Amino acid sequence: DLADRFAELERRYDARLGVYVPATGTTAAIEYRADERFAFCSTFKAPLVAAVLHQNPLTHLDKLITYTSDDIRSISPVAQQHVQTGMTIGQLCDAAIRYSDGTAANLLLADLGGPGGGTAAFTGYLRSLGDTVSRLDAEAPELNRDPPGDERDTTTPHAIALVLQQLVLGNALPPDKRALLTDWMARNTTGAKRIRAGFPADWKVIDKTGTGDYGRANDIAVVWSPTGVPYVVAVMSDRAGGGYDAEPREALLAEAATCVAGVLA
Ligand SMILES: *C(=O)[C@@H](NC(=O)Cc1cccs1)[C@@H]1NC(C(=O)O)=C(COC(C)=O)CS1
Repeated sequence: DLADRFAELERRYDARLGVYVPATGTTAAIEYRADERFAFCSTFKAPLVAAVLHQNPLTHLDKLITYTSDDIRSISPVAQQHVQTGMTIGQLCDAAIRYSDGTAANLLLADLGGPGGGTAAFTGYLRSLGDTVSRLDAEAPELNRDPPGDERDTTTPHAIALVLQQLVLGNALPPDKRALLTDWMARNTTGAKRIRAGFPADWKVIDKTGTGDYGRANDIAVVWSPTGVPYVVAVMSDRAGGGYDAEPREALLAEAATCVAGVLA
């Protein structure tokens, strides 16, 4: 029984686990704690890039953005290396998705603009996709740090799955922008030990991870069966019982995804 298996994983990892897979053709929705709030962590970067793409002509990707020492405030694998030269919006989108680059995400929030350094416009973009649940209140690093239970900077597995479904599978974006987002997620470098680890090699996986304090580890993905049937998979987790410095545990997400893949095969 799937709920029993997820509960077992919670005990194993001293964790809270949330899972959502939207209903399809012939599969019922898979849901476990799916309407409970979990921190976005870096998973917000996927709809953030969608927001920036949606808001601008495609060639806005070629605009150079400059930034300085005091902008580097978080893990930023790419932005730290290009600080002397600047990065185009396209490079920033690439880095935010594929390297979960915090500086890139903050610069993209600022590009979107408006109150809260772009966080209000980001939330407004989610509202436009019918998500009345999620909220972004802070940028990097702060957004990963809210105490367990705090609603700031949270989504739910259910809400983020429906958002990702519209972005990648639905018509939230025009085909050209949809393809840019899909390809960046397809080329993600940070997700090998999460949802990807739970699906057989002949299934395509594209994803965006998130990791935070209190043992937070998330992954949102679109997967395609060997025959081209797509599913959206959102797995979120925290280990609040270990306090702020609790280790995130990717293996929890890999096991949860393995359980999901078993049902979807
Ligand atoms: C987004 O989740 C962001 N997280 C943080 O900046 C907070 C943390 C820093 C170290 C551990 S949590 C970036 N994204 C990811 C990710 O998986 O998407 C990170 C993953 O790190 C580990 C550990 O697996 C950290 S940086």
